[PDB]
Amino acid sequence: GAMAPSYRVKRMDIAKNDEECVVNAANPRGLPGDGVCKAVYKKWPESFKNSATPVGTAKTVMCGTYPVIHAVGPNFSNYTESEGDRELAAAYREVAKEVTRLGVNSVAIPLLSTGVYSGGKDRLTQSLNHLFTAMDSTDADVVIYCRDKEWEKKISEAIQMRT
Ligand SMILES: [Cl-]
Ligand SMILES: [Cl-]
Ligand SMILES: [Cl-]
Repeated sequence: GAMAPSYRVKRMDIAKNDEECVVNAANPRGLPGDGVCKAVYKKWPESFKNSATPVGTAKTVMCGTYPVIHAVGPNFSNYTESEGDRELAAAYREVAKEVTRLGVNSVAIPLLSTGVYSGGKDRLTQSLNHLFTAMDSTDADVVIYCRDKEWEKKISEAIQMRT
């Protein structure tokens, strides 16, 4: 475990993280994809061997000894708000199980279903609150990665509000 488990947020490419493992915002088919998924494919392509997994699940594949946790959030273009909310919560619950099983002291994590799976909505708060619900009982240092300057400020505010 981390000596004083924390949350932090950085605005940068998750492929350059300083943590002991990474969460990919994966598609269910293990394809290179776009956005976070394509950056993860360029950095850790070996981790996409048999990485296909259903919506609401996470599947870990090692790139050398570095764990890539492929977490499949729902595409809100296809899911109802209700069913999508359930699957997005479930994906983060499976990430917490994997992070615990791996015994890492730190994890780099993107906000699932906030990009091309958002069905054109702002889901910062929805996705971040499901991240917290899952990860609060873990003792890993969690570092959240984002690319937008206003999202960095809002994520940082939400972290500091609880402290
Ligand atoms: Cl960067
Ligand atoms: Cl997405
Ligand atoms: Cl972002």
